[PDB]
Amino acid sequence: MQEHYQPAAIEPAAQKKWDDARISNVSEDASKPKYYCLSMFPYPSGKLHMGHVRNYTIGDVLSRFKLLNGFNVMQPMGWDAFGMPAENAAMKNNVAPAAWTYDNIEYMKTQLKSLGFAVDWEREVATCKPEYYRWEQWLFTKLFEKGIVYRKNGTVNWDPVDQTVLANEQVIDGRGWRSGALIEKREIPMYYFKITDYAEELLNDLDKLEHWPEQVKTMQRNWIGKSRGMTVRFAVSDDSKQGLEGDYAKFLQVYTTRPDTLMGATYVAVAAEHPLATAAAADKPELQAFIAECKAGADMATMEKKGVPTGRYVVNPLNGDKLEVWIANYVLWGYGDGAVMAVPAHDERDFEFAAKYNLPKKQVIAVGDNAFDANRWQEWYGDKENGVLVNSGDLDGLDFQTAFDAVAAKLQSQGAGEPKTQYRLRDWGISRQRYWGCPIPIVHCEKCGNVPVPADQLPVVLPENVVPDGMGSPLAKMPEFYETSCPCCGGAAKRETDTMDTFIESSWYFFRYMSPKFSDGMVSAESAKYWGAVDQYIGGIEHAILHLLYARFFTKLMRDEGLVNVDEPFERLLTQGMVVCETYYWINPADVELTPVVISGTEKMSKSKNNGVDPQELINAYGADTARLFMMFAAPPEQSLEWSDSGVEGAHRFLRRLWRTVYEYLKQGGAVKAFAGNQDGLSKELKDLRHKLHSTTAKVSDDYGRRQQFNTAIAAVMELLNQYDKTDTGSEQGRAVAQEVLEAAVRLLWPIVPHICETLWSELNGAKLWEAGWPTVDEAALVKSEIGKLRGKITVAADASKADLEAAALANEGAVKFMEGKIIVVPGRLVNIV
Ligand SMILES: CC(C)C[C@H](N)C(=O)NS(=O)(=O)OC[C@H]1O[C@@H](n2ccc(=O)n(C)c2=O)[C@H](O)[C@@H]1O
Ligand SMILES: [Mg+2]
Ligand SMILES: [Zn+2]
Repeated sequence: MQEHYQPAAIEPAAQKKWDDARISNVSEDASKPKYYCLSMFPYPSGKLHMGHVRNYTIGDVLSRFKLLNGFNVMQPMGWDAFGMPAENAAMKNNVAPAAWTYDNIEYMKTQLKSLGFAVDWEREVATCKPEYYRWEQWLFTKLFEKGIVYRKNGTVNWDPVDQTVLANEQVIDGRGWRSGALIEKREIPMYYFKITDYAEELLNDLDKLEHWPEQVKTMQRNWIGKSRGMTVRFAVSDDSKQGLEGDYAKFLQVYTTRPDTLMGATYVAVAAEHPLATAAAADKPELQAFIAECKAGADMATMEKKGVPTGRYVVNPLNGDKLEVWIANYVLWGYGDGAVMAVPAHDERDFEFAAKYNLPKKQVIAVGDNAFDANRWQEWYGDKENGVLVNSGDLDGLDFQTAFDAVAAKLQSQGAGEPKTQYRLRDWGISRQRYWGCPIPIVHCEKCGNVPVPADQLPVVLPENVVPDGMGSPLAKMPEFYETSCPCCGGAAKRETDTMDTFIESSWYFFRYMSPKFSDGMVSAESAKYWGAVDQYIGGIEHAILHLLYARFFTKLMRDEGLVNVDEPFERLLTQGMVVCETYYWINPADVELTPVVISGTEKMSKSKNNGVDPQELINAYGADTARLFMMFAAPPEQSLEWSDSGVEGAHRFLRRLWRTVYEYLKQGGAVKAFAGNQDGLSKELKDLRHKLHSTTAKVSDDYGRRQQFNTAIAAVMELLNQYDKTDTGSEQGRAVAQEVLEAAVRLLWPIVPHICETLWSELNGAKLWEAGWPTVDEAALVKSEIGKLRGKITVAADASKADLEAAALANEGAVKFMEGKIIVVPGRLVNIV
C-alpha cells in the first residue's frame, strides 16, 4: 500500500474496476430485488456545474447504499436534448443544434463518468434521436385518434419584427424582448392534450403518495385547482335588456365557490368580452376604451384591479336586490361563465375593489363574537369553517356546508342555479413554433384534413442539417421537409411544421430506460412488469408542478394504453437544495483568488453571473471523492449549500486522514480476521469501541435509508474514527476490533466516496466489497454491563429506570426481612427505603 492518498491515481483505477465487473449494468434479474433510483436527466446545454453534481451525487449515494444491501439497482442517465438552449447556440455560434447537442453530450458524459457515478450507461438515451422520439409521435397519433389530443385555435404572442411566436416570459410591458415591438395576439390552430379529462384522477391519486414532500403535493393540488361551487343565474332587469340576444337577454350566470354568501353580493362583474359589456359599451365611449385596455393586457394578483360601471342591472334570485354590472379587468373570458358575483365583506379581492370604488359591503357571516369593520379587512371575514350566516333572513344560523345545500336547494327549485365542480387546470398546449423539437406527426390534406401519420411511417424525422436564424421556424421554409403525400388518399399534402413541447420527452423517459432498445413500443411489457415504478426520484423543486404533473399524466395515459401497470411514476421524491457561491467582476471563481476584482454577493450558481464552479476544475485540484464528500457533508440535501473553499479543503483532509488511518493500521501488523462473535472477555475500552461501531452502523443505515440525511451519516463515521483514535488497539484482540472498525467504516462511506473506500477495502480484505455487503448491526455489542440502614444489594440493567431500582429494592430478600410490614433512589449507588 502506497503511503499518501493520491486520488488522481486511484479514482480511474477504481472506475475501471467497476466497469469491468459491470456492477452498474443491470438486467431484469428476477433473482434480485429491483431498485430504480433516478435523477432528473439534464439538458446538454454546456458544462454541468457543482449544482448539478449535487443532484447526481445524492442519487449515487442512495443507489450505492441499495447496491450494498443486495438490490438490483438501475441508476440510468440520459440527455433531455431538445429545446431552446441549442437554438440560441445555433444562432449564436452558427452551428447546427444537433451538432452542438451531441458535442455537449460527450463533454458531459465524461464529466459524469469522472465523478464515478454507478450508472448503467447501456441504458443511456438522447431524446433528440429518432429511436426515442418516434414513440412519443406514436402515442400522439393513438391519442389523437381517441380525441385525447385534439386540434383547436389558440391565441399566441406574435412579434412582427422577429416574425416569431413569443412566450409570455419574453413579453415585457406589452412588447417583445429582443425587439421591443408591440405584441400582436393571433389565433392559430394548435394541438392540445385533454389533460382536464384526467383532472380528478391526477388530484385524488396524490393522496397515494405518502413518501412525497407535502408541499409538492400541495402545489400540485393548487395547480389543478378543484373547487366545488355553485352556478348562479341573475335575471337581467327589464331596463337592462338593451342590446342582448339569446340567453344573455334573460340572465347573467356566474360561478361561485361561496354560494353561502349570495345574500351579501353587492355588485357583479363581467369580462370585457362578455355580451353585457358589449351592449353597455355601444353608446358609451368610456366603456369602449376600458374594453380595449383589457383586451391588450400569473400577473393576476400582481395587477391593479380595475372596473367601470355599466348602468346595467341584474336581480339576486335570493333577496331581490338589483345589482349593477361592472366590467372588470380581472374577470377572464374562458374560465367558467366569464362573470362573477362580488361579496366585498367576505372576499379580500372584492373588499379592495369595493374600498377603491366605495361599493357597498354586506356582512352575511359572523365568526363567534368577532366584530365586523367595513373599513378594515380581517382574515376571519373569509372564514369558511367557523363562520355562521347572519343578515341572511331564512338562512340565518347555518354553517358553510348546510347553507351551501340550502342555497343549492333554493336555487334548483327556482331553476336559478345548480351545483358545479370546476378546475383551474387548462388543457396542455403542445405546439411549438420552433425547429429543435419533436415533429408533430400530422399531415394536412386539402381533402382529408389533419390526418395522423400511420404507425409504420413513424418516425417523422427532424432534419438535423439545419442552422436556425430566429426569423421563423426553418421547417416552414423547408419544402423538402413539409411536402409529402396524404396517407389516406395519396394526394399532395403538407407536414405539420410545429414541434412538440419538450416537456413531452421528460414525461415518459423514465419508462424508456426500462427498455431503451425496444423497437416495438414505448417500453417492453417484460421490462415494465419488472421495474414497475421509480422507487426514488431526485430533482429540483422548480419541476414540482409542470414536469411532475405531466409525467403523472403520461403514466396514466400509458397505463390506459396497456403499456405499464402502475398508476404513479415516482414512489419517493427528494428535492435537493440549491447551491450558491460568491460572485466576482463577471469572473468565474476559478479565475479568482483572494487575500484586482470586485468580490460581490452570494447567489445561486448560474450563468447569469458566471459563478458556476466547474466540477472538472474541482476534480483536477482535489479528485472526485473530495467533491462528492464536500457536498454530502456541507448541508442536509434539502438545505441550500454554500460553496466553500475551506469546506473543500477540509473534505480532502478527511480523506487523507482516512487513508492514513488504514495505512498506519496495516503498517503495524497487516490485516487480521475482523472481530466477530461473543465479546465477553474483551476489555472495557474495546467493548466501548465495538459499541460505538455498531451504534454508528445503525445510525448511518437509518440516515441513508429512512432520513436521507447524508451529512449526519458522515459525522457519525468521523465520531467512530475519533473514538478509534483514542483506543489502544495494539493487542491481539485489539487488532481484531480495529479490523472490524475499519472494514465497517470504509463500507459505511463507500456510497459517499467510493473510490477511496474501494481502494482501502482491498488493502483490508480480499473479498469483493459488494459481496461482503452493507455492514450488519451486532445487537449484543449494544448491551452495556449490569450494575433505613443497609441490608441488601441488587443487580440492575444499565438502562434501568428509577422505578426499576425502587422495584427491585422493595423486593429484596434483605429488605423485606428488615421491612417488618420515601424510597431514596441514588442511580448506580444505592436505594434506601426509609
Ligand atoms: C426532468 C427534466 C424536466 C429535467 C430537466 N432536463 C432539467 O431541469 N435539466 S437541468 O440540466 O437544468 O438540471 C438537471 C438537474 O440538476 C438540478 N440542479 C441544477 C442546477 C443547480 O444549481 N442545482 C442545485 C441543481 O440541483 C436540477 O434541479 C435538475 O434536477
Ligand atoms: Mg402506499
Ligand atoms: Zn388526403
